[PDB]
Amino acid sequence: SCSMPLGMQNKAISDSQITASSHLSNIFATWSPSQARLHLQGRTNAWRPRVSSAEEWLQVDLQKTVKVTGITTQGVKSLLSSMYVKEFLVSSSQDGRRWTLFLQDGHTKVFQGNQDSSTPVVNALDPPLFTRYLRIHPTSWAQHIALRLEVLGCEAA
Repeated sequence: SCSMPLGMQNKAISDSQITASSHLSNIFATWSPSQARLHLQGRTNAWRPRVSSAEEWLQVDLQKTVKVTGITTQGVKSLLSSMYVKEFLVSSSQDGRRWTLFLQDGHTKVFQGNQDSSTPVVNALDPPLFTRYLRIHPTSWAQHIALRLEVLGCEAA
């Protein structure tokens, strides 16, 4: 049903394929883009931008055209409790330079994301994307932006 994980949880998507607008890093911690993997545990187990604004994004380069049918999101809990993205936008690209915002009924689609730190939330993409690159744009969050992600889809051919 073209809904299988594309490699965030299982590392078929390598660390170098995951980038972001910024990430939170200092002399203690590193919430790197490549930590944005569904169900990841261990230290600093999510992507966090350096500051939480509505201009941040997490990018995945799938390295080939894929039929992308869904996106799964999760937050994270740290010492300062629960952080999660409540709402987000999606954009996509074939070349990584020109980006197309995902729409519903001709208007920007706001996806409803998480309401806690650990439960995964699956969002279908209808119409599906035939694309190489994806960006997640947080627009509402609890405490701070933090994300663990899976991308769902299949090889079109």
